[PDB]
Formats: sequence, C-alpha cells, structure tokens
Amino acid sequence: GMSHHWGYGKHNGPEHWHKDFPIAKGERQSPVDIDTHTAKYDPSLKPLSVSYDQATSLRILNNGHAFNVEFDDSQDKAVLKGGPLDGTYRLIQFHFHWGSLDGQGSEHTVDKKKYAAELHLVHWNTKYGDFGKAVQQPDGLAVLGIFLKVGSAKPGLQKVVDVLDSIKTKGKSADFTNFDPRGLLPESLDYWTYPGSLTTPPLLECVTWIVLKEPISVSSEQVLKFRKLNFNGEGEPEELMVDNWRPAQPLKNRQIKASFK
Ligand SMILES: Cc1cc(=O)oc2cc(CS(N)(=O)=O)ccc12
Ligand SMILES: [Zn+2]
Repeated sequence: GMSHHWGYGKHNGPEHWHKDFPIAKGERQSPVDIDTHTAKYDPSLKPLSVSYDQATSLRILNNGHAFNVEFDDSQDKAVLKGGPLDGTYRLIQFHFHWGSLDGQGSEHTVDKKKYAAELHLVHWNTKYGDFGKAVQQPDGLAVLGIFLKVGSAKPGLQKVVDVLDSIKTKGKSADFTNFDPRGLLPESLDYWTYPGSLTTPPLLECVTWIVLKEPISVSSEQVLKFRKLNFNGEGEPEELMVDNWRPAQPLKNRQIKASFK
C-alpha cells in the first residue's frame, strides 16, 4: 500500500476508487441501503454471540483515513460467533466513519436515513489462520456495524475521545490498553445481515456484514472531537478528518436478512 493515493477528497474519493481497485464495481460491495420493508425476518438465524470480556486493546492509530483501536488477536480472546456465522471470528480492531455534520457520516443507511457516524468492529475467521489469508476468502471477515446518533453522551466512548488529541495526524499512534469494547454496544443485538465487502480499498468481497438495528447515542462534544482529527500528517496543511464514509452501493443480487420480526 506504499503507493496507494485514495482518500475521501474531491479528487481521490469513492467515485475514483474503481480506477486502482476495479472490484469497486463488483457484485457484493458495501455499504448498502437497508430497506427495512424488504429485509426479511429469517427464523433460522442463530442468536448473535459477542464475547468481549477478555478483549485486550493495545494501541490506537490515526492511519490517515480514520483511527483504529487495535486488539491483541494472537489468541482467541474477544470473539464474535453465532448469528449468521459459522465458526469463530476474532476481533482485530474497531474504527469509525463520521461526517462533517450530524446529518451524514454513516456508511450503511436505513430507508435512506444517514446516521451521524458508524462504528465497525472487524473480526477475522480463525479457520484461515491470519487476517491476510482471511481477506482472500468470501467468508473471511465479519464486521459488526453500529450506528451512532447525536444526543446523550456514551460513557464508554470517552476514553477514546480523550486520547484523540495525541494522534491528531496521520501516522501517529498511542498506547491504548485496557479499553473495554463492551462499552460501545447498544442494549439490543437485533441485526440485519448480508454478504458484502470492505468499504475502503482494497474493497475485498470477504465480509459478512452484521449491522445492529439499535444505534448508540454519543454527545455533540464527543463527535466534535472526532472532527478535529486530521487526514494530513504532522507539519502539513490541515485537512480535517471528516466525511470519511463511502456512500451506499448497488445491492444487486443480494438479500438482506433480519434477525427480528
Ligand atoms: C485490517 C484491514 C485490512 C484491509 O485490507 O482493509 C481493511 C479495511 C478496513 C475498513 S472497513 N470499513 O472495510 O472495515 C478495516 C481494516 C482493514
Ligand atoms: Zn469501516
């Protein structure tokens, strides 16, 4: 990726990605709009199992696109299973996509509604040994998506908000141990699920998407901090890190299933 130049600006944004990553116009791209009236309840979907009690966060990184909270996935600690998944998926990192204003920022939409932001907890299928091998498989990753709306503060998110000052620019990282991701979950685990892809290049079609129906609420102050981050590196002209979301892509030959009636 040392020669990647994609981003979210007018000249290298989502509409340009297909040039270096043809799969951008593929058959199972993400995100997508979730038409609530067309999604069908699937009584055969197992309950979702989110086991994060043993999760071990290690570091937070500004990668020039978003910020990644990374976990130690060298062992089966934090795992996602059940739901539409077969097997065990290990949590490797989480990040967000957000907007310049509260009216936009999420990648998936619900009946065309855009949320202020969207949290993605990324997990890889342990049957493939490592993340690199997993992304080359149609069932290699499981990403849990959670919508954020602006209202009351999310206590569990403040530790993340407070460390952002230390990783303002691209390439900066900071120790970030003992962060509990259970603090970012809504009360209900009802979800929609469909086969899709990574939403940033390489846009690989290796993801089983699980998007929770219940959004979490974060405060204006919390999201304002996200918007103070920079896409640029230290010493460069400031480009605020905002609107780092890819818009909804064609659903094509796919069905979105609901875990609830
Ligand atoms: C670890 C990793 C490798 C890769 O090639 O692409 C990624 C894309 C995302 C963004 S998202 N929105 O698709 O989760 C997150 C993590 C990765
Ligand atoms: Zn993402």
